[PDB]
Amino acid sequence: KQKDARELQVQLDVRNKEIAVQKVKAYADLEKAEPAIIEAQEAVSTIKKKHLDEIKSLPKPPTPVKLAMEAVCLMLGGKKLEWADIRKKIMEPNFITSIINYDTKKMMTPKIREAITKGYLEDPGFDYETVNRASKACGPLVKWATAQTYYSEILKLKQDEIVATITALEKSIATYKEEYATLIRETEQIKTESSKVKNKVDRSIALLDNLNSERGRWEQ
Repeated sequence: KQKDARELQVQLDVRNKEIAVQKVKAYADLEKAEPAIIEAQEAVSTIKKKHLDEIKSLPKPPTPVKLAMEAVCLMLGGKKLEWADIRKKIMEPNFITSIINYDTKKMMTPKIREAITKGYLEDPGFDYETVNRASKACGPLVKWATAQTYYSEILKLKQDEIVATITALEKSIATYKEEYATLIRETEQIKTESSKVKNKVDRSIALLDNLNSERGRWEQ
């Protein structure tokens, strides 16, 4: 149960590593199907550097750009918002790619979700047409953001029994080797005395045998 059965955690584990590659995978396929995201993620790719560059150098961008840029880098885990800061992240050696690869499951429901929508999505100056005019770059982003936040909003009791079987058999075996001390220690005091009784038998053989000898002489 510890070498043949206990090994099941390697057989019943074929799920934690196999079926796991099915969890994230399954949501990935149906993620690139509901137009919404695709429709935008395709416009996020076709973005000239002529646009993303000028914005990077901009010192004080117009609100319609500030919001668009703040919302995107914010969803990437960047709780930051200060322009001076989010500016650098605009041309990081992974940012432009960190968009289309946005895991639609990292859309933190508590804040990230209810924030991007109540903090940008529904803003008088955060509309598709409005932003696009300020820059054809940060423009498609609101089309991607309104695709992520808007979309995502529409998406263990058997193995633990192995800890009850593996443990009951590991603990049980833990008392069987401790019981050996009950037989070896028991025999410990046995071998010491079983030996002494032998000392007498041997030593007595002399006194008794030697007497049959001496008695033979005295009698004669």
